[PDB]
Amino acid sequence: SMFLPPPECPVFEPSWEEFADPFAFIHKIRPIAEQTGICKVRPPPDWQPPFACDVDKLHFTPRIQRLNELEAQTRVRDYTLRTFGEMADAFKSDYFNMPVHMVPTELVEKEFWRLVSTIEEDVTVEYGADIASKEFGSGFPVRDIKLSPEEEEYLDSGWNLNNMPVMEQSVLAHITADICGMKLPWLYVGMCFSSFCWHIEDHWSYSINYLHWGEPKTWYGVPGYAAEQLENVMKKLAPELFVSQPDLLHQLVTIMNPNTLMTHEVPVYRTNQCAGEFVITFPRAYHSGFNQGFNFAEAVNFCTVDWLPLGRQCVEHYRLLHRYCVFSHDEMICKMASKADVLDVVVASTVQKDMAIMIEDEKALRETVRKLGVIDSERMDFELLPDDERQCVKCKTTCFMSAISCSCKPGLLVCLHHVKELCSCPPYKYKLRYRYTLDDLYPMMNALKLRAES
Ligand SMILES: O=C(O)CCC(=O)C(=O)O
Ligand SMILES: [Cl-]
Ligand SMILES: [Mn+2]
Ligand SMILES: [Mn+2]
Ligand SMILES: [Zn+2]
Ligand SMILES: [Zn+2]
Repeated sequence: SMFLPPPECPVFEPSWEEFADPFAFIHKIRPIAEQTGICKVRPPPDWQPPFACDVDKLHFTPRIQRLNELEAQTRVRDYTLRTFGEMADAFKSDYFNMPVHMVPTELVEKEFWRLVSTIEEDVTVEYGADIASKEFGSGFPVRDIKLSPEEEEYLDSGWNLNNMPVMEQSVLAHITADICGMKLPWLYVGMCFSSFCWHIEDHWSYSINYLHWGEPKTWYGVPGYAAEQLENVMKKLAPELFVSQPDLLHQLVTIMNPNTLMTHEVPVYRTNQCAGEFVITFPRAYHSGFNQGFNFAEAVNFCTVDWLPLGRQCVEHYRLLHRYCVFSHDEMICKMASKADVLDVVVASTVQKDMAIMIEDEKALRETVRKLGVIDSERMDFELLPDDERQCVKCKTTCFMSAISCSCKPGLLVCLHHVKELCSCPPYKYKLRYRYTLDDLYPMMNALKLRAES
């Protein structure tokens, strides 16, 4: 009783051949891994990217964490890496009255779930989480500073997490819009019991996480197909987390015992990620976890061709929930269309198919608003507007293909789903603002078809 650990997620040990191309590998394991939501990847024994940094010159300000199950937390003192490490080690050491490596991982796990469910315990810990900036950079080698041959071997690795976003098979690469929180790696400096709440990635993207060094990171993961089951379980136990939020910076998340999910028949898997190992999370796979002790991880989001239809589904889901978008998915698609001649041919083929759905949906939406009595129209370069100047008044979606405006409310827009929500003026006063005519769009899709050689 007390805590029954979830079954282990899949662990892959790819050969050097398999390991050579990360996207090929990820596509290969997908049938297995997408059934468990997370998986662990052990690189070949000699793939050993060198880590080097000065523990005295790296500063950061950590977040304070209270450890209470089902208590709301928002998704997003000064330490050096050395002084944080000293604090971390002493904390774990004093907690168990043992040397830190003698503490069994199964005991830290059992104790984590005891302490978050116990009202009387008020343990607080600290956790570093921040973007790769000049003040705090990637743990992988980056070009600049004269680099050693060893570092140069790893500069262009696909598994070097600085590269993987721009690998011409990450559709996020071609996005020119500002999506910094989603394109640059994040760094995580952990201590014993520091934790990450249950969540899925923005736009239901993949994530991939590398533990550079230190004590393990414990994970729990749920497959994408069970995302709404989990949400329903959580909505019942903690409805406060499901209230509408004023922006992206107000997402509410929480710690929740995997055994609670398992009791409600939600499939849950676990793993201990050790130093030198990767964890990969799949689209819409809920995950949470905690650190076993002082450690240092680096993670980044990415999007494959397999993801494109899910990305479209996600934005639709965001619309129904009135949730803010990080970028416009249609804008991403058209940007790639506009670059069809330089796209990978399998990418071009997959983009072409998403675009065909986009165009057919847009056609139907425009016919519907025309029948509502919107007649006047004018082309508009949506991509030049800051995001906050092109969100639907009603559902907060980032507009790109089209929107409705009225001179009555200067600057406001609704998407074509919410024509009735703009104002009280009759529709003949409205304008359809559109990025492309349907006649502009079909040749763009054609360029993709030619590139894909279809
Ligand atoms: O390691 C953490 O604290 C966050 C991990 C995570 O959510 C990811 O890498 O997708
Ligand atoms: Cl507690
Ligand atoms: Mn994550
Ligand atoms: Mn509605
Ligand atoms: Zn809308
Ligand atoms: Zn009006």
